[PDB]
Amino acid sequence: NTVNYFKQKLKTEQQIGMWVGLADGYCAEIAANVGYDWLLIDGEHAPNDVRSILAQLQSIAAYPSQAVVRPVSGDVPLIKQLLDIGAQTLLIPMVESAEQAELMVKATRYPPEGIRGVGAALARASRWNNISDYLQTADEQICLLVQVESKKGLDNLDEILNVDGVDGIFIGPADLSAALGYRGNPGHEFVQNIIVQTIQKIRAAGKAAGILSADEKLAKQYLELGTEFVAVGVDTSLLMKSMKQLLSKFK
Amino acid sequence: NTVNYFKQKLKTEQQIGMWVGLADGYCAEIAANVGYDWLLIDGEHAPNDVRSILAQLQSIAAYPSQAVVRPVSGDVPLIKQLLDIGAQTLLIPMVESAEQAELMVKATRYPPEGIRGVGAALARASRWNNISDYLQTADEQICLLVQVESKKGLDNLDEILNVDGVDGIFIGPADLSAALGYRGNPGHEFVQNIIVQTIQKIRAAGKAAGILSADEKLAKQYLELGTEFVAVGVDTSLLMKSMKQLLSKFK
Amino acid sequence: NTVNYFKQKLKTEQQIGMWVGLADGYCAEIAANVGYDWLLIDGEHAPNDVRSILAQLQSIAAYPSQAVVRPVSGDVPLIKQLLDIGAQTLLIPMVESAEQAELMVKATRYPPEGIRGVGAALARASRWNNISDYLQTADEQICLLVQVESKKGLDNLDEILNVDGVDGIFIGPADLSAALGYRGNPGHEFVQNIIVQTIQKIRAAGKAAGILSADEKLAKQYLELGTEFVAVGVDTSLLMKSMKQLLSKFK
Amino acid sequence: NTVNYFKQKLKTEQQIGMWVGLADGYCAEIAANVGYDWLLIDGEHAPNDVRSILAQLQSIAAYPSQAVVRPVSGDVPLIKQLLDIGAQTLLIPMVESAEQAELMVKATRYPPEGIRGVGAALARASRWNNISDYLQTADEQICLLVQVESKKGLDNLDEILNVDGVDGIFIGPADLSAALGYRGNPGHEFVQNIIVQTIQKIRAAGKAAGILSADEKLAKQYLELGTEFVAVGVDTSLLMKSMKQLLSKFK
Amino acid sequence: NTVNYFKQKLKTEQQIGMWVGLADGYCAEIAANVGYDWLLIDGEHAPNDVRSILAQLQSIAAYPSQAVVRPVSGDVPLIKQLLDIGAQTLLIPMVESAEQAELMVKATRYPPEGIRGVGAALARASRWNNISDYLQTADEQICLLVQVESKKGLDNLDEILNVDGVDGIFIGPADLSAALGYRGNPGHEFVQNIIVQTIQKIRAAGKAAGILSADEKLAKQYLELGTEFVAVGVDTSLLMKSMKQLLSKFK
Amino acid sequence: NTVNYFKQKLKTEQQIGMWVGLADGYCAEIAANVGYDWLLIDGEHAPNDVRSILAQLQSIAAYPSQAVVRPVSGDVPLIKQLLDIGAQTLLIPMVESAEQAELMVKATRYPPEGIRGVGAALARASRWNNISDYLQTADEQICLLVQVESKKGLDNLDEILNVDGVDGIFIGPADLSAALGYRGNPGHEFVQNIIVQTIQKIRAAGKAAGILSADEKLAKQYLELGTEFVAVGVDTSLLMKSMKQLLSKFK
Ligand SMILES: [Ca+2]
Ligand SMILES: [Ca+2]
Ligand SMILES: [Zn+2]
Ligand SMILES: [Zn+2]
Ligand SMILES: [Zn+2]
Ligand SMILES: [Zn+2]
Ligand SMILES: [Zn+2]
Ligand SMILES: [Zn+2]
Repeated sequence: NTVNYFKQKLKTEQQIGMWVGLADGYCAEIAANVGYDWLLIDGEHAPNDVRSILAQLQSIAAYPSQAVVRPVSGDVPLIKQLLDIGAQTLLIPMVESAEQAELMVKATRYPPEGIRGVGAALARASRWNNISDYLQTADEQICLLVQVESKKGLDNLDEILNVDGVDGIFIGPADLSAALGYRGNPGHEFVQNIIVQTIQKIRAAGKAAGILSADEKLAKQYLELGTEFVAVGVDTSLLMKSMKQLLSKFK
Repeated sequence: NTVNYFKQKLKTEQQIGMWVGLADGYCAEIAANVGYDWLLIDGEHAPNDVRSILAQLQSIAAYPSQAVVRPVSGDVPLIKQLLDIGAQTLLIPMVESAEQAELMVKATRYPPEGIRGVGAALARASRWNNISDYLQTADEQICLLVQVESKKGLDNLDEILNVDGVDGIFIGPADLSAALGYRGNPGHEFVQNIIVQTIQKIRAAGKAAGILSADEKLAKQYLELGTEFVAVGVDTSLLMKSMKQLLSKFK
Repeated sequence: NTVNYFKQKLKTEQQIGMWVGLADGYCAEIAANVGYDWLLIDGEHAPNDVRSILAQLQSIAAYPSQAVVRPVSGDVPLIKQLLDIGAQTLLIPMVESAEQAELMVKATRYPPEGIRGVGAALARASRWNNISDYLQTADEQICLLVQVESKKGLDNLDEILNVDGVDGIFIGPADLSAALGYRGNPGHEFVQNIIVQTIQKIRAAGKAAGILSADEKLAKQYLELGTEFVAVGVDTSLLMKSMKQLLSKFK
Repeated sequence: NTVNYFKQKLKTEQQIGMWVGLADGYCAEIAANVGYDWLLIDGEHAPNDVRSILAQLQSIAAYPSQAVVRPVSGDVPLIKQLLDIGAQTLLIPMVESAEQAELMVKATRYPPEGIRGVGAALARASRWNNISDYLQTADEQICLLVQVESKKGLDNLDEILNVDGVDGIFIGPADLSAALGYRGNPGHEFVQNIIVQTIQKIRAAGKAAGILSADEKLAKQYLELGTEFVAVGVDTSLLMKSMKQLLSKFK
Repeated sequence: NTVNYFKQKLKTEQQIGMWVGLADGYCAEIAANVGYDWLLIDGEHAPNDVRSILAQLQSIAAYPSQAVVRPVSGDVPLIKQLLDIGAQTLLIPMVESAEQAELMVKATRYPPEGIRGVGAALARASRWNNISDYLQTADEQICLLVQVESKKGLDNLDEILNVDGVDGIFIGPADLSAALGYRGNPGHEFVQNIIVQTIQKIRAAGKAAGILSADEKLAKQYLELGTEFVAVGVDTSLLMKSMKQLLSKFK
Repeated sequence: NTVNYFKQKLKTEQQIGMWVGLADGYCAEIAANVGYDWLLIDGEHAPNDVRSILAQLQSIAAYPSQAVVRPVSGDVPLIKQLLDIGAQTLLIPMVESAEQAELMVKATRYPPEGIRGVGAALARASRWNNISDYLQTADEQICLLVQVESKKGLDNLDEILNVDGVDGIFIGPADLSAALGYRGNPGHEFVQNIIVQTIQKIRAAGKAAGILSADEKLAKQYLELGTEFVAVGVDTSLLMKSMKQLLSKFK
């Protein structure tokens, strides 16, 4: 019902993901019909706000695909809002220290242990108190993933990996390749060797490892490493690419 | 500037089209970047209204691709609205007689010759009277296409083809195959032979012939017949198909 | 998955309904959490269009409650639109002859038997062709209800009740009491005696009978008569009434 | 509080009007702060639907300016929708016979006298039944204006003017000049003499005469003739003209 | 006309409030027709942004109910935006020090005394400079309420209560009970005794005390203590509860 | 095609600007038809969010007028969003140190030199990777303006003017006159003398100077000083003023 199946499957299987940046309920529903294990509603790099993410959670809710929401940043009030509209799995960009990851764990948990604002009567998260024990049980079905995607993030990796309540570390190859001076070129061996080592350290610390690659060969290679959550394409890239390919057959 | 290049090119070249049923400005802009000769904003089979079609005309306006709007039906007031938001080419579904096609010609022209409501001060069509002689020159850049896609439409084809101000007849293979008792199966020889004969009669009467086929082989065959406007795919079908194909490489 | 359970339950049980006139995907979701057998998305008397009805179908789709859509009128093109966004049950207002009810049956069925426009590729109804045999099986799961709520409707009742493909006749007590010279007073014995006789005639002809009443005693009495689909309240009335009642405890 | 002051002032004073075609609640509020006697929300020549018109009724409702809504056509179901969202004055375009004007009167009145669909519980018009006697009193505060703006309209002027419940006849100079073969040149003596005689006949039959002119000299001449409701400008034309004039001071 | 009646009544009477988290202009208008002294537009726990809050200010503005806006956090730029759209009373969540309360006072006042960004020409607050002296008089009609709802808030209660320009302290029972280790159980004696003492200290320092309770007995007890602004219910909770109660009469 | 002409013209000519605070794609299009060198889409003082700014970039993109976006504040994540939707010129309000101006430069540039988040695949800025070398060439076409409009801004003026990558300093006369104790009276000689000296210092340090004034005489005087970018009016002010002026001709 509101069991976080993406959260349970981190320990259980490898989950194939689709990036959703078309930023509307109608597009999110089309993606939701395909059968991806997870759909990333991108609040960071697509023109989304709280209301458009809600619309996309409502579309996707009818379908087995599990929703993961990336906020624009690790903003504690915005995390409060996204949890209340019922986003059960968050991906926080650009996480750079154990202290920042601990703030994000606290942002996802109610007082007295955390700092998640309490407003269950008003929340789709509680179905407006129609889930009777929401305030006692919400935490069990919240999944927190953080992105390592900067030099400082790699510099604090072991420390982030010992933070209790971080379920998964996701590697951002676009941000990380740029930070490493290989902007636009994550396929470089220098970047790939750091990514592979990063995945191994994530899985050796008992956390789930995730990544995005539209490159089919790199995606399969990440899956052979045991990477637990692999996004394998992007709705905007697939729409543009297929329309271009179709046109080139007639130019 | 507001020259209807789709209209001029009916006499000049074969125009490759993309069907736009994602029904928002953002999606219409992605399609507009590909380089299709024309984009069909579907008011009949996608969840569009006047305001969403406006948003999509505004997105597309920055790009060389020419916009064609299909209204839900040959409704004279709705044609008035779509012309005022600045749609220069309309495709009218389910046209079934010379009398209906003549009503549609009149719907696209100002009195005293036509019945297009006059409200140029308020219209994006006139850029709010920033096009000085709009009321004298609008008609020159309006293009009217009608669909033949029923038994009655085929029964009135010669009569529709002698109506002055019909620039083009578009064949709807989904509606026509269903009307012919081959619903879901336009690829049948019975349907194809009627389509090919219909195209030849359209071009022999000096009008532009158009059609949609997502089948690449049928599309190329329609282009070899000299069909002037051929839509060759559908944004919703390309997004769904590419996301499915991508997923099957990992299932 | 896309089985019309409301349609099946017409022969099987009494279905308790809630009127949805708050005209937004968020309000439709709240209503969908209660457990009503059916939700009437009101496109006649609430400020809805095709796009707002789509948002409310997507909200409701995640919940067992079955959606029924009332269009503003028996308009064939608008029926086409509502079917393509995936409304499986329609309630047509102000139906007044067998001829009009037969037009509505045809409006819900594909050619060659009906006049439903074919555009399955673009439709949420087909899940963008992800339901493989949609064009062959669509009609099995479409349910057509018609409203008798005028003197001319009652004058054509036996004729409407012999129209094959009318699944149900719903009585509109507001429109009907007004047509009978008892505007705002459907509780009058003159009106109630016609309502009861009408329900009996509907069930004697083997069709489902429906009605709305916010009066609990009248709703229970219609349920004791065997009325198959009974709406029992209206979201706007319940929001307003409960807010007034609460304020009167403090004035 | 829901007294139709525009309707009362038709017998009492000359009411100065502003055309609103910017088609959003924010623009309609700006216009509402100026102090016009009336504001014409234009559903015919501005990109409005029922929901955009509702938003503009809500903006305007805090201000003394009275709202008048022009629907796209004399469509009975659309009239029903506009009345239910709480539009108390309607301006019907392109009215051409006593029969059509009588249909419009009926479209604004409840059965048994009229054909206005009854659904007061759901309507902003009744404030969701918070106006207790709404169904008994609604018609007293409904004002029906019809546009005469075609040859056929002028050919049926005396017949339209004897139709009980037509409160006002509005002359459309753009449509009328077009219909008379002077498209874009309403200023012509041929057109002006017909407008003047038309106004005198409207007032001799004891109905309110209305018109729009953005020409100040023509507006004042129509006011000296006793024209009861004169729109004197258009928000889109004032926005465009003021921005152009400002720029020419710097080119 | 733009007099902040909520602000004046803080010294004068006890004001009864309704929480508005249905987050659209249509729902806010329904609530506005009931006669609550105030309406809390909830930007913290309902899916609102600046534009949705503007729509709800516009709906409510026609009605005597006074609007109060809760922003998501004490963010100075967001406060600037909410003031400019014309919100005259703000409820700042989670205020924890005299320093933070002083920052919020400054955020509501123009330089040189405050840090409210100046842009009156563009603002609904000034009615686009149609309120002539707006920049000189704005602060007289701005009301600042701060929430005490954490241990740190209670630890800084005396300091917050000596901050000039804090008009009211609102107690958040959900956040406060959570912070005290009684999450979801504000009814506990431990929590109630802290709330009662907190209210008495707020009123002894000559500020207005406020609270929300949906429990009628607790609401009336807070009113007997002299609490100046008591919210007594939540629109989402009333909608859900009334629809559930109605359904259980038929299960 | 995506050349920043506003940026090039900073070294080349004086650019006449219009302030856009009507906050919608339709109004932004009207303004885009006039021929202003630049249009300021105001995300600080008009009710805009990322999605409404996107709609207005898409409207404006078809016209030669160059778009400049003011965010609500110098927020690094919000700058990321506005750059990804394809805003090429940003005006940062209330910049007060070289440290803050350097943060803003970094916020507009990709790593490793800056901290702009990398997500080109999803961005209108890259046209969804249809601009092939976007990640290599993006910064060449990004223009950063900062506002000096506080005492601390003037106290850090020389330091801000030595920050490499600040293309322009814009003076905010409303915020600055208020900070100087002359709120609502920027026309005072004390204020004007600081504005003139500030412009001279900006141009002496080889940066572009900008300002807004709706006062024609002050705008011409700033143009005679060589001010590179001068906004000369505000859409809301021009809509309101022209509507009031028109009404005063009839009162
Ligand atoms: Ca709409
Ligand atoms: Ca928004
Ligand atoms: Zn990243
Ligand atoms: Zn068709
Ligand atoms: Zn009815
Ligand atoms: Zn007209
Ligand atoms: Zn709280
Ligand atoms: Zn400023």
